[PDB]
Amino acid sequence: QIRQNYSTEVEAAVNRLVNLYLRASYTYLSLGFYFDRDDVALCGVCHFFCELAEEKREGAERLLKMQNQRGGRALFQDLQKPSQDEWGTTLDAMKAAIVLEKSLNQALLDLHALGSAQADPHLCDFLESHFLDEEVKLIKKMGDHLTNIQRLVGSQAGLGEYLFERLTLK
Amino acid sequence: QIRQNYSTEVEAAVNRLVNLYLRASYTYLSLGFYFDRDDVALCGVCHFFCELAEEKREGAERLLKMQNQRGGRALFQDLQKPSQDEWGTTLDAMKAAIVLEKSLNQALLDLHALGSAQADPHLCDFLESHFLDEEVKLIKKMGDHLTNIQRLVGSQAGLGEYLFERLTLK
Amino acid sequence: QIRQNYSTEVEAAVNRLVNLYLRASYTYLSLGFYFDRDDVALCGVCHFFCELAEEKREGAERLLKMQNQRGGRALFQDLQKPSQDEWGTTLDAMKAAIVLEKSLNQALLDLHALGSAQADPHLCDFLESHFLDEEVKLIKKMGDHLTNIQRLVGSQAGLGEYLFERLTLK
Amino acid sequence: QIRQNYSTEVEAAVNRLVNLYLRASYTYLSLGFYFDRDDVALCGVCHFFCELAEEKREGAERLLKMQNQRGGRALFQDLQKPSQDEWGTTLDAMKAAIVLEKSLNQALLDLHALGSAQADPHLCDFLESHFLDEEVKLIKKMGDHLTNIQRLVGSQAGLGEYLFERLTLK
Amino acid sequence: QIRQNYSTEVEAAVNRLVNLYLRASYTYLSLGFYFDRDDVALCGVCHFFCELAEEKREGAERLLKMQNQRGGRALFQDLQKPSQDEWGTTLDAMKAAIVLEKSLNQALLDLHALGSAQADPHLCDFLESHFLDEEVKLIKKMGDHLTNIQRLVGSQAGLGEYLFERLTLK
Ligand SMILES: [Au+]
Ligand SMILES: [Au+]
Ligand SMILES: [Au+]
Ligand SMILES: [Au+]
Ligand SMILES: [Au+]
Ligand SMILES: [Au+]
Ligand SMILES: [Au+]
Ligand SMILES: [Au+]
Ligand SMILES: [Au+]
Ligand SMILES: [Au+]
Ligand SMILES: [Au+]
Ligand SMILES: [Au+]
Ligand SMILES: [Au+]
Ligand SMILES: [Au+]
Ligand SMILES: [Au+]
Ligand SMILES: [Au+]
Ligand SMILES: [Au+]
Ligand SMILES: [Au+]
Ligand SMILES: [Au+]
Ligand SMILES: [Au+]
Ligand SMILES: [Au+]
Ligand SMILES: [Au+]
Ligand SMILES: [Au+]
Ligand SMILES: [Au+]
Ligand SMILES: [Au+]
Ligand SMILES: [Au+]
Ligand SMILES: [Au+]
Ligand SMILES: [Au+]
Ligand SMILES: [Au+]
Ligand SMILES: [Au+]
Ligand SMILES: [Au+]
Ligand SMILES: [Au+]
Ligand SMILES: [Au+]
Ligand SMILES: [Au+]
Ligand SMILES: [Au+]
Ligand SMILES: [Au+]
Ligand SMILES: [Au+]
Ligand SMILES: [Au+]
Ligand SMILES: [Au+]
Ligand SMILES: [Au+]
Repeated sequence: QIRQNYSTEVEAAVNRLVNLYLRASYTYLSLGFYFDRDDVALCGVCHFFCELAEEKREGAERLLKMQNQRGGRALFQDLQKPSQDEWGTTLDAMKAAIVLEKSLNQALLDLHALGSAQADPHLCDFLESHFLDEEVKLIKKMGDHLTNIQRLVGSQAGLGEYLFERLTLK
Repeated sequence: QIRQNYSTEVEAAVNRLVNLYLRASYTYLSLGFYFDRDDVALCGVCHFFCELAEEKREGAERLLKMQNQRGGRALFQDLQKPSQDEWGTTLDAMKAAIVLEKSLNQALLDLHALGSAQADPHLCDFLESHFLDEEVKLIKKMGDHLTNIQRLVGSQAGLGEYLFERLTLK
Repeated sequence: QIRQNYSTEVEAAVNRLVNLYLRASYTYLSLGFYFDRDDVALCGVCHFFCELAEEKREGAERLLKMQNQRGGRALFQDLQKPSQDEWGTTLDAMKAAIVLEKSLNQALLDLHALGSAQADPHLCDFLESHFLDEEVKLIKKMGDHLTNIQRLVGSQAGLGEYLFERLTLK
Repeated sequence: QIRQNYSTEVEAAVNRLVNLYLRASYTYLSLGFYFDRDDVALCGVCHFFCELAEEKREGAERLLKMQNQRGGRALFQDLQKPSQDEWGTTLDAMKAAIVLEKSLNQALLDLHALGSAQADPHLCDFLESHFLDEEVKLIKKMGDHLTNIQRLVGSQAGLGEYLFERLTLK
Repeated sequence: QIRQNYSTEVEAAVNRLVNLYLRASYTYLSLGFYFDRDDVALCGVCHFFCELAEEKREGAERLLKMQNQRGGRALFQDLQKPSQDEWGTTLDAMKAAIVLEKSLNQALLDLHALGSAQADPHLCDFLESHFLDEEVKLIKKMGDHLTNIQRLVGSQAGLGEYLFERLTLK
């Protein structure tokens, strides 16, 4: 047995977080393909969400690797379908993405609180190194996007949405 | 004689398809030069249609090479003049181009049905390799274009049409 | 509209196949992490299943890209959890993997039958190019594995299982 | 004086941990040379333990450097002789090594608890960066080894022990 | 003593100018970080003001080096906080920046008048070489910016402000 100072509570929460990251990966996959539709056709938005799907999957994989390193047991649940089938405008889509990220971020913070209450400094080290700072960085980028997109709507939302995709998401 | 398993029906239809591809090449030549007019002056649109003229010509040449490989006889008809002399807006032009492509694509599908009814798997192999997938890809690109162009019209179509040429057709 | 010669039946079946490939990806993710457990510890098996997870995901993505190219609409369902939580021996795991692959392969064949009944030669071209041959190749590799693993059990299954991982899965 | 926010309790515990790491280095030195005996002759095991002796020494040196950076005073005690003179089988030896590592790891965790009770975030930063994650990684590797070694014993332990040294420890 | 032909009046004025350049550096630091806010999010504006903060600091350092070369004594005062906490639009910000620069430029001219009234040609050489021409160049660039920004407001200031940041400040 390698397991040491690793509570069943953290073990479970790590499995839930894996599910959350995979689910987020799935939502980004759906977002990306929506923006590749011929009647939506915003290549740069598709690319942004494609790349985020990959980052969320990698996040899940790192959590799983850590679960195994600590002697926990990975348990997988169903991955729920994304919350929408069609995602509206780039604005709507980025708002949905920032909500998703804040929910992941909250999950990360809830796991840190569980970790320090269980006195598990390896878990706290792991989250800090690979998750907390990356999530903060991403949420700041999405907020920046949302601000630019919002500035671009009003009289001519079609024009704004094109320009954003062409000149920011490039 | 090399001819084997090659019906006179397919032979004829291959000649008609050559005519269609050459005609499409001609239409794209007209489209390209219209957008090079000093009073139209959309370089990127001209370039898009120039390149499509070349692809349609190459398509015809591949069909002809295949006609000869199978022991058929190439027969050439008049190439009808393009359906318009002036092509309106970039939007009008891309709509005309997508109609043209759907008609070529239908011709390709009608030739596949003729081919499997005649049990001619070499013909079916040929269309799949060089035509069906390329045409699908092209029609998806035109649909994407049309969606972006449409999004760019409304209050200021002049501005939209410039931006599309400068930032998508680059 | 780009949609041409693309039935709602094929559209639906393509969405189901995407689900199947993603589900298979998920199962391989579970398989890979099981073999990374400290009490299982077969690095080469983990690596084999990790790489298969990636190939199944790519398969799904190619199907989705094709759905969009044809003017269909991607619809995502829940991804069911893998069929086991623990996967037994390398033998048990490879048997489960070959069952999974035969089920994907059958789905591919059922989609080909639907495609020729609907006279959709672009779909048939797509499956042949990217799916049918790859799946056949993979199933042959798994059968080869299963044969070697089986040959290695009997008196000393522990020893056999180590050697296979070290000298075949390397 | 540079000393700031550095308790005498942490200072002492850091000195004890240095002793523990040096002692572990010494035990690995003994382990390595045992496996170099002509009547034991397992080169790859010797190499594994040689390299671990070096890592434990480096760990001690990093702790000492940190003791000085914080204005503590390094105090050295006797280094106790390793717990055995002969180490049995590769299995016995790896079990002893994992026990040693769990004891170091516990010492690291006890030092983290002392550090957060003393509100010494520099100490906590130091342990996380250079010790906690490395120790977790090492214990997972040893557990993996132990699992493979165990799988290889039974009918023919001699054969298993050779193969492990030749094909894993390479 | 190295001091030669260097009045106490110039010495004092050089110290005041150092203060002015540092203060300007500080204002540009504030400007840059305002435009990095998630609710402002104009990367190119931030970059423009960041680079100006650096140039003003370098200007101060060159003045200080010259103070020492002439045998004067550097005396530092408080650096007053920038004149605003929030800087409005890119237009407002560039207007504030041009006002700041005209005030620095006037200070440079007042120091030249003091220098020729004191018959201090080394001081006059120094200002000409490193300050007067650079400041003129910068003020011309800001005026050019202001003209482009102004041209871009009216019906759609959001759109104009985005485009300027994306296509001029790049
Ligand atoms: Au995408
Ligand atoms: Au994309
Ligand atoms: Au994608
Ligand atoms: Au924590
Ligand atoms: Au913690
Ligand atoms: Au974003
Ligand atoms: Au975004
Ligand atoms: Au971005
Ligand atoms: Au042209
Ligand atoms: Au052209
Ligand atoms: Au041309
Ligand atoms: Au056919
Ligand atoms: Au056929
Ligand atoms: Au097009
Ligand atoms: Au187009
Ligand atoms: Au294009
Ligand atoms: Au794996
Ligand atoms: Au692996
Ligand atoms: Au993996
Ligand atoms: Au088929
Ligand atoms: Au078919
Ligand atoms: Au296999
Ligand atoms: Au296998
Ligand atoms: Au293999
Ligand atoms: Au050794
Ligand atoms: Au050795
Ligand atoms: Au050694
Ligand atoms: Au700590
Ligand atoms: Au602490
Ligand atoms: Au080990
Ligand atoms: Au070992
Ligand atoms: Au090893
Ligand atoms: Au900045
Ligand atoms: Au910046
Ligand atoms: Au900055
Ligand atoms: Au002067
Ligand atoms: Au002068
Ligand atoms: Au400026
Ligand atoms: Au400016
Ligand atoms: Au500029």
